[PDB]
Amino acid sequence: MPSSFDLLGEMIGLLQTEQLTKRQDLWRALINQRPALPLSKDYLNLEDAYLDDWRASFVPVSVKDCQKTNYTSLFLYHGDIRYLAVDAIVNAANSELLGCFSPNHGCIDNAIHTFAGSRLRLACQAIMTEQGRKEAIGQAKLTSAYHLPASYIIHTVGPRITKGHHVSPIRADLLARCYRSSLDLAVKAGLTSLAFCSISTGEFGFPKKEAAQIAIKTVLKWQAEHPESKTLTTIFNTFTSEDKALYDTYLQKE
Ligand SMILES: Nc1ncnc2c1ncn2[C@@H]1O[C@H](COP(=O)(O)OP(=O)(O)OC[C@H]2O[C@H](O)[C@H](O)[C@@H]2O)[C@@H](O)[C@H]1O
Ligand SMILES: [Zn+2]
Repeated sequence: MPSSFDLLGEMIGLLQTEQLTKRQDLWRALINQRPALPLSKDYLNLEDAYLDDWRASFVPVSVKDCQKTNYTSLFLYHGDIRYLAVDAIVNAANSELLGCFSPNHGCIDNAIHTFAGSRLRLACQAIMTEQGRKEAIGQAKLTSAYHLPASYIIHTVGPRITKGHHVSPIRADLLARCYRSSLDLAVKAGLTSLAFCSISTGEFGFPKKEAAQIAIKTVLKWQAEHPESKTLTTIFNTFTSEDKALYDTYLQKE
């Protein structure tokens, strides 16, 4: 029943006593760094109220609002993945699948985990314990998207590129795997819209130009090979001005 500002304050108090000036940032740091242990019901209710208020504060971007391109059913969205109302968003995860523990990190995993909320980290832990092993590169796992406007998250782990190294055919195809696996899973889940982030191009150091070429080529080859899934709209979600320019050059050349 507290206000959103007051909710942040109470959540911060619970997390601080259990064991950067904007309150949202302090809260985020604390929840980010928290090992994936069970969570008080009291905390979860505050966080749920907070994320519901967050949701009430914007109108999600719809698939219709995205930019069309030269290629049928491939669309472009330049913005934060947290505001996109699609069937599934693809998270560029790590192999433990537990999200990002680095406070207020600028990666998509952190943004997705923080605003989906804490039930996502707990769900991922249960999934990964059940599995009994870390995730391999280029696979796909489906979870709910919790408080996000998307319905589902598809978690995939892309390849790292050692700094200075170029993209070999193998490493190219490891990135391609993420796209193929995510598309295959979306179809099997009966979804009709999927948003990809620029997997591997942040923390994992995959060069943006090659990554965009791979992403586009892989989705187009998949569409040609999988006629059954022409019902699927794919959105490429760019977040950096460099990615915006690359995707524009490859999908919207006149
Ligand atoms: N809110 C956002 N919406 C859309 N795209 C975003 C957003 N935030 C970042 N991006 C873009 O998302 C893209 C991917 O950058 P990264 O998220 O580093 O993913 P990786 O696969 O390279 O690294 C994964 C590791 O880093 C994490 O800590 C994980 O836990 C793993 O340990 C870039 O284009 C970003 O600009
Ligand atoms: Zn991170």
